[PDB]
Amino acid sequence: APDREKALELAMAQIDKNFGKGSVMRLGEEVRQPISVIPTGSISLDVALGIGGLPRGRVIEIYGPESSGKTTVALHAVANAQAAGGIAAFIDAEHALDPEYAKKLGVDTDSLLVSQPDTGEQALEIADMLVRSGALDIIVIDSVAALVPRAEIEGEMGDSHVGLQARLMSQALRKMTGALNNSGTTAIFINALREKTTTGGKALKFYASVRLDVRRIETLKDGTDAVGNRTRVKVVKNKVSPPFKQAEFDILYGQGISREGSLIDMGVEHGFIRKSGSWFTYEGEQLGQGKENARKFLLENTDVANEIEKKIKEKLG
Ligand SMILES: Nc1ncnc2c1ncn2[C@@H]1O[C@H](COP(=O)(O)OP(=O)(O)O)[C@@H](O)[C@H]1O
Repeated sequence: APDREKALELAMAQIDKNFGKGSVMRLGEEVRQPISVIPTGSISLDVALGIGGLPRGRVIEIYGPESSGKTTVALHAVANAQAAGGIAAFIDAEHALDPEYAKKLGVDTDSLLVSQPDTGEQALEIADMLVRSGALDIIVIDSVAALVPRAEIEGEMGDSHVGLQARLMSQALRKMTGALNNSGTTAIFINALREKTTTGGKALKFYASVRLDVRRIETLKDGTDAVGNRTRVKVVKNKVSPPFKQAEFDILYGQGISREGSLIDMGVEHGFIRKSGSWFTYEGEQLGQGKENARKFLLENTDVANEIEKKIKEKLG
């Protein structure tokens, strides 16, 4: 009586029932479940997530080298969430946030709750009190690395020179997740890479439903003079869709994730926009000869690149 595929399913089902939808899943599988998500502001990355954005009520971690593009995405999330009429809280602990830029990304700073904790404990706690209030859609934390314990913030000797930070970070998540689910608020934990872990990413890794690995990969020289930098995000972990997908998206200086950029990329691979010979075209239209000229084309003739986005939106989701 051995039938693998029938015996496998029964097992898989059990596996999912004992540990939750997504415990295990074939890699090239398509997903009925839409969740309800917060657009990552990166169409590519969105598809890359397989639900069109950051799932809600889950602990997300966006890690990666400095200036890779983590924040911007975390900020875009916020902005979107707020358009959907959601309230957002920024548990700042690095003091870098540029509200100005943030508004340019569409964030409504004036309605954005900001907190700058005195300690790691406080920082996580303050965020917990807010989470379980239920009034939030998304709550971003800046720099897991900065969630330094109190005994360390205050002057405490190199005795009980423990593995204390990550501890703090586990207990805090052990209880904040439960509420995030009940609350359905999405927690984006920005965790940045170092010197020479993060002493606190050890816990996260296991408590995060989604873990994006943000990376810098190119300087958009364009007309041989800097505009912005191209980014690549790997979805190393996804418990709401098949993991390991990949997306690339532009981020010009001063500007956030380039919509037209996205369009001209996703367009090409998905072939609605056919072009090569170092030139670009759509439905026979002369877009221009460099990704930039094109980006600009779309940026200007708003009408086009709208039917494209459309055309692309259809074929995917
Ligand atoms: N305050 C700013 N002013 C101008 N450009 C910015 C600013 N912050 C971010 N950017 C742009 O957004 C990109 C990503 O920034 P950011 O997300 O802060 O890097 P990180 O990965 O350390 O969080 C930067 O490379 C730059 O192109």
